[PDB]
Amino acid sequence: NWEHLLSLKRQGDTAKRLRIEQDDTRLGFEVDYDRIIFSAPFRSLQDKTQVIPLDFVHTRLTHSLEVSVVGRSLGRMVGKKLLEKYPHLEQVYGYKFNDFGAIVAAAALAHDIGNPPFGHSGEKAIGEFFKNGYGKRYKDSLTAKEYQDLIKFEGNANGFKVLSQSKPGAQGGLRLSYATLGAFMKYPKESLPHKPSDHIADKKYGFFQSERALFEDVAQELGLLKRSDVSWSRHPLAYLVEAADDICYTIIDFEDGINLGLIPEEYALEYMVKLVGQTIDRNKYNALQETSDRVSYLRALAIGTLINESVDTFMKYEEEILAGTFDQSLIDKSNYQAQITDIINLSIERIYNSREVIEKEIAGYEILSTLLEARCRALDNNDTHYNQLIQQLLAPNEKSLYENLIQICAEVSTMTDGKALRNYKKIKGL
Amino acid sequence: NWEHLLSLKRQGDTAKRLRIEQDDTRLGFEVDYDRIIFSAPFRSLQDKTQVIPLDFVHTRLTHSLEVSVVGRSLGRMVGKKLLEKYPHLEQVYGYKFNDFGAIVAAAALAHDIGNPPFGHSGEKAIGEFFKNGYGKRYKDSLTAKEYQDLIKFEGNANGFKVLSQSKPGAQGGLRLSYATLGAFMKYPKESLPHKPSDHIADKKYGFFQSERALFEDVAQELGLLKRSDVSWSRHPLAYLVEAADDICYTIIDFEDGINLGLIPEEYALEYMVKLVGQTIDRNKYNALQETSDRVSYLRALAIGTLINESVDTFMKYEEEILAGTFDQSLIDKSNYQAQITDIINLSIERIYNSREVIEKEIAGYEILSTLLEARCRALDNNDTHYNQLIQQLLAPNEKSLYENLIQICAEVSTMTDGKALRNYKKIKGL
Amino acid sequence: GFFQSERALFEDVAQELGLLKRSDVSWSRHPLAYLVEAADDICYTIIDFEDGINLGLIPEEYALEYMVKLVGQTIDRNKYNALQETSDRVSYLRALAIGTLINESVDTFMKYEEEILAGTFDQSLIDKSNYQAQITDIINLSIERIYNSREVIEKEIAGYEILSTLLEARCRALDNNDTHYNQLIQQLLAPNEKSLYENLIQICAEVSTMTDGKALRNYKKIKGL
Ligand SMILES: Nc1ncnc2c1ncn2[C@H]1C[C@H](O)[C@@H](COP(=O)(O)OP(=O)(O)OP(=O)(O)O)O1
Ligand SMILES: Nc1ncnc2c1ncn2[C@H]1C[C@H](O)[C@@H](COP(=O)(O)OP(=O)(O)OP(=O)(O)O)O1
Ligand SMILES: Nc1ncnc2c1ncn2[C@H]1C[C@H](O)[C@@H](COP(=O)(O)OP(=O)(O)OP(=O)(O)O)O1
Ligand SMILES: Nc1ncnc2c1ncn2[C@H]1C[C@H](O)[C@@H](COP(=O)(O)OP(=O)(O)OP(=O)(O)O)O1
Ligand SMILES: Nc1ncnc2c1ncn2[C@H]1C[C@H](O)[C@@H](COP(=O)(O)OP(=O)(O)OP(=O)(O)O)O1
Ligand SMILES: [Mg+2]
Ligand SMILES: [Mg+2]
Ligand SMILES: [Mg+2]
Repeated sequence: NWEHLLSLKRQGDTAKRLRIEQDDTRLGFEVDYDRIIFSAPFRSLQDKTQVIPLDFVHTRLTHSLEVSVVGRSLGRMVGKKLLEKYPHLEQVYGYKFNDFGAIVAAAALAHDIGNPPFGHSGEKAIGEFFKNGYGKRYKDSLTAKEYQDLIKFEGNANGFKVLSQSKPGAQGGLRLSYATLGAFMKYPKESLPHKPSDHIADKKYGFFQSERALFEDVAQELGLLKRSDVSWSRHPLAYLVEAADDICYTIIDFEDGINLGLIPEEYALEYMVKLVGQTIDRNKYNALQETSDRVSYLRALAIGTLINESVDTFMKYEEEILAGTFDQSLIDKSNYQAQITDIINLSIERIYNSREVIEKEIAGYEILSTLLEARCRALDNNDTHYNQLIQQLLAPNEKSLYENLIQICAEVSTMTDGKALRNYKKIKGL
Repeated sequence: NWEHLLSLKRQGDTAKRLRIEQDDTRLGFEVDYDRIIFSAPFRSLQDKTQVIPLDFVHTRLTHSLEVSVVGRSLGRMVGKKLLEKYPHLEQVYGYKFNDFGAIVAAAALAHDIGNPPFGHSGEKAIGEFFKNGYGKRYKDSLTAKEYQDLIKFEGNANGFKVLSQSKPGAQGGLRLSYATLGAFMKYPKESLPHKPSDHIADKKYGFFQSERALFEDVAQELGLLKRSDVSWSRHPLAYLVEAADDICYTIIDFEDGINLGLIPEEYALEYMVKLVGQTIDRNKYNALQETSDRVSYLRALAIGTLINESVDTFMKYEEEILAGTFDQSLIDKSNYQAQITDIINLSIERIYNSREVIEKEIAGYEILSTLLEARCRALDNNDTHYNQLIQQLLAPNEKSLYENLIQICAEVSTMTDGKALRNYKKIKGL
Repeated sequence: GFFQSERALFEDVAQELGLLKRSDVSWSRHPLAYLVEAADDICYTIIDFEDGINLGLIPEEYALEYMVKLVGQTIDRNKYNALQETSDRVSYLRALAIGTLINESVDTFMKYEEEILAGTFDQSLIDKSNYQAQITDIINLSIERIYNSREVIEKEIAGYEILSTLLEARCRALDNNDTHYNQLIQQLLAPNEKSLYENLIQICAEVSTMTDGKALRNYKKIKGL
């Protein structure tokens, strides 16, 4: 039922928080966007890696801004078509098509807020620290599920924890709406069992053990269908966010590789022909001189056509998605797949395998390793003077072993690229 | 008349572009936001100075994002109250309160897009280059007005030029709506005469001589009242943007100075008492432990109360503002002024006069000086091999002397802090 | 080819060798100078091409397309295809082009022996060879993408500035050898009685003697950096 997925209540509330008893000046979903914009974890995203660590190449903030726009455009179309399909939503409860767009934009904006620095290599380094490092010492003292988290550290779970972190005086963290939290969650399941099927929603997990109760409350309120260990079904707005995010990195990474000197414009024109086919003006395209304008022009046309195709695909499978039987994404069920696959393969071949990227990944790999081992050694025995010095420097701000480790991981994931590099250099006296 | 200020036509159009003949999925003012988000000058803002050149301190992008939100909140309230006052706007033309919010947000987002690097010192360096530098050689070859621009380089005129820059194949630049352009312009006058009165709209100028025709067309379409040399009256949405922008830097700069170690929390609590008076919960305030949460909490309350007071002040003087007789801003006509003045004075005393800020300003001062003299020497005589080398390096991409100089200034203003520093170091072999 | 301070030495060399007088003094080229010029020409044209090919500024498609007639009747396709890395193939092509150009240059020199010895030959040996369009295309591509790279321009500008300051400092030191700073510069730059023209030419020769790294270090440590 759509009347239950669009929940407006927040943590610690006791009233009903009806839609028809609210001012349209500042909607509850818009307050979530305002809170995320002014947050400190969001502001720290300006110094984090998209593809090339450490210019005119995108970072983690612009990426989010772009996704926040595309997903808003997708969700607004989707909400308009649902209201067209379902008339009782706009007659009894009082919903409008802007609500879906606001929800998807709010979910899209903070969808990459808990990722560790140095991009893809940071999570692998954190996971390998507890497997082939000193962290293996803690294997015997933890249960199977907790050890699974630690050895398979995820950005989605860290983002959810950042969004819903309780502190003395601030209960619930940012205190976002339950609809936004439901749309933000992509893998509504625990860390075990590991990949029990080929479904799209069970490849990874979405929350730690310390946040099981909060997500259980969110799921119970939203009405997500139980599947099994606890596991639920995906929110359709999560599908929209995923599709928007997918279109963005695929196109933006392609064009970024094209301008930086690693891919020729011949591939740009050849691989993007059917996407920009019945939307282009050849006179305007030929009138341009610089390659950047042409690439932007193509990028602009591909994004529009992919947005329209994704909306059509979502409206095709509405009953299956709402029933929880849909086992794939929206991009993979689109007509244009060979070109997308070719673009992804070319980016993997020539962008992700460049020498500078590998060097920076190795450096981040080493830096995170030493930082984690230093934090663990400081935590272990808080007796020596050096350990006290490390505690005063790294973490100057009573809990069990599993919470202590997860807080260390979260603190490491909070630092930016430049801050981590400076800390690594000045802990070594360099 | 409000039916004429909310113009939807764009440069090069020939139809009417009526409001009642458009899809509500993607409004014309929302397309402006989408275009500005994906633009390259907007993406270059992530590397530009707010207060402290070259962390958790704001840059030029976050500042814009914050203003884009506050001004959107102000404009949406203002549009709701106008429609309440004027019923024929929503009955014949078909306008909604979201239109004003979208227009103000689009204007707010690109309001600081053409500012030179290194913040306040860059414009002063550019102006002094043509007065006490080599640029004085060009004084005799230019008219009074053109020389005035150059010696009084402005960020608003550069931003307007960036927004409305015509290129082969792309006529009109981003091609924004005329309402957004009108709301973006803060000083609708030429560079001469210099400060003819004490009005708020004639302290500086807003456009160069090369963009006089475009702004004349925009003004003629919008319906701005003629005042005089050409000069017009301010758009009320420009007042809203100005108030939003004012509240943001005053509060965000204050809190940034508070966390960086230059201002004690005693001033934070003492100077912010009446702003957060009848909106605070003492139990929640005392429950917090870290100073950052308390400062954010106060910042959150001050922004809300200032937003409400600014909306009330704008609605108080609607006839005077629309008639063009209003000679002040909206913040200066508010009850809370002594606290704002004290905060500004403290920031001037201890934030803007720090040793690091002065050192960075001097460095930027020197770097821009050498870059401008090198560009001028390269432009002058394009005969020697070194000059050709400089032309190939700095500007690798037929016009008169005044356009050549303004393009050089725009190109210098395009570079970021890090890019300019690297270019200065590697032109010197360092 | 020579300064005014070495006119007598070259006059003696020319008188002994027997070079034909043409005019101000001027003589005719030695044929061995033609051979040296041709050898030097073939080397930079081929070595610069291959160096641009390995550094990441030129695709192997141009390497194979522009070098087809040079390596035509000297190549073994089985051996060429058996190679895997691009460096071996480029070396292999470079090896074949150098040999064929050497043979063609020798043939061209032996064609015009009387004209060269009589001093009426007005061109080089490479420009009088059958393979010229490919050479011109290679040179144009190298000019377009190797000599116009950003790093090359930046380094040229840096060298441009460094030599300028070094020359002005040396001239200021030479001019008035009275002040303490001038004596310091003389002791540093040139620690080892002549007219104005010889003094300047010796300064130029001393500047031309320094290497890239030595000049950069001297420029940095004269500025206190
Ligand atoms: N429908 C869309 N919704 C959201 N973002 C979009 C959409 N289409 C494109 N984008 C992205 C990529 C575009 O370069 C940019 C601005 O869109 P827009 O100006 O409407 O497209 P465009 O450059 O193709 O214009 P036009 O309508 O003249 O073809 O935002
Ligand atoms: N192997 C790789 N090496 C480097 N960068 C990569 C690699 N794979 C992907 N990326 C980059 C491309 C994108 O710009 C960026 C963001 O993608 P990301 O969100 O991490 O992927 P995803 O969609 O598989 O993640 P998830 O399912 O965890 O949400 O990651
Ligand atoms: N009315 C407003 N419109 C836009 N931005 C606002 C507004 N009020 C505050 N802001 C800014 C500063 C706030 O810290 C942030 C989020 O606002 P919001 O969460 O509504 O305020 P708050 O923290 O005071 O909450 P509360 O309603 O519980 O008092 O955005
Ligand atoms: N003297 C100063 N030195 C350093 N920073 C300053 C100074 N004055 C103001 N700032 C900073 C504070 C703000 O964070 C930042 C942005 O203000 P800015 O937009 O330049 O001012 P303004 O409102 O006077 O400009 P304008 O009228 O040209 O639009 O400038
Ligand atoms: N005739 C030559 N005289 C001098 N140097 C030469 C000559 N031919 C080629 N070179 C250069 C480029 C060659 O890679 C390198 C070694 O020559 P060489 O081994 O005889 O040629 P090659 O690799 O073509 O062998 P092969 O005789 O098997 O074809 O010296
Ligand atoms: Mg993403
Ligand atoms: Mg501003
Ligand atoms: Mg040589």
